[PDB]
Amino acid sequence: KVFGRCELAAAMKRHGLDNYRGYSLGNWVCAAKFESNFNTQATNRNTDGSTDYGILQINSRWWCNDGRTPGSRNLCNIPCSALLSSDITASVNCAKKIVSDGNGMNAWVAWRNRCKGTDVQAWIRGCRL
Repeated sequence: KVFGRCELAAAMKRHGLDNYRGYSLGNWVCAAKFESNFNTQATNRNTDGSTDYGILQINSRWWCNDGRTPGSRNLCNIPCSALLSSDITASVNCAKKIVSDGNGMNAWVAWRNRCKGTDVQAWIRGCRL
């Protein structure tokens, strides 16, 4: 599924992301936009043997198990295929874990390079909450 901006904002809000660990909703929407272009099926296969999965491009070395990645930690305790669903629940739950495991949103390269320092509120502006 390819989400709309406001639709994804609403879904993320329903799942508790607004102000999760001090990160406003627009940060999360921005991260998804630049990680996956809102596409729940996005995959990026890396040359290091890992793969980035889903709307938030969560990597298979630390976070989910795909059975093919060296050094797998599976800290979200899920198969990576769960991150490719049309429902965002698994991706949100794992994203929460990523920040709970001592990272901030700097874990997402696209957030650090394309969202940090910007008017992230723009990503939710005009939307029904």
